[PDB]
Amino acid sequence: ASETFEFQAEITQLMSLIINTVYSNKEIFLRELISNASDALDKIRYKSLSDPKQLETEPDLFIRITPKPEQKVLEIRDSGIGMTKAELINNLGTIAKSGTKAFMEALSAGADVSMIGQFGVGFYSLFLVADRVQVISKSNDDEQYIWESNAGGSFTVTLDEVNERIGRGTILRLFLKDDQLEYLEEKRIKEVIKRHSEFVAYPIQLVVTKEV
Ligand SMILES: NCCCOc1ccc(-c2cn[nH]c2-c2cc(Cl)c(O)cc2O)cc1
Repeated sequence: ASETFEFQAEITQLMSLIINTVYSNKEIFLRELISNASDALDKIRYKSLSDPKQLETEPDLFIRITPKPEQKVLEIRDSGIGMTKAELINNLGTIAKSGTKAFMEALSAGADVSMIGQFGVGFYSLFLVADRVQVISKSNDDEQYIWESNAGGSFTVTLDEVNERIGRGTILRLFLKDDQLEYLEEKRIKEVIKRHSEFVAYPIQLVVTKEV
């Protein structure tokens, strides 16, 4: 069962700009996604204090990055609180309206794209290196769902029936642009991670497949 929704105008406009903008330091995208993953983890951690049973679906709290060269895909996973179907719809397709509108105005005034995080809409920076994204999420309060968008003004939400079932959390599956495959490389990914992840209180796992 697939369902389609339209983004709030302001969000679509920001996405159009980001996916086409010529930025020379696109690696900032990872910083934003790592920060969001950390926030999701803090949320499940906090809630587990009085309700530890919430952790049983996925006992370990972590962030995991897995590049998939064969598919020109980069996955950023966290075992955070996750998002129900309603949360995916609202969080990624509506609530960012004000932040995106303000950031667009900031950019028009000369702001740098690296300021996106200051406006609470860092998520959309992924379109600097990807032309399509699948958000696979599993909240303890709902079934596993897939949110997907290619920056076409609309997005779809589908009951996950093809991906691996995760205990709890969210996976950002980025379909990298042909000229942004450097982020599939271990060395490159490692340097980008260490450059801004000093604050992360959770372990950041890197899964790489190398031939011996
Ligand atoms: N104004 C700042 C916006 C960031 O705030 C958050 C931070 C985390 C979440 C949240 C809850 N469950 N999953 C997420 C979540 C959201 C995004 Cl976009 C992400 O890349 C990873 C996540 O784990 C939701 C909102």
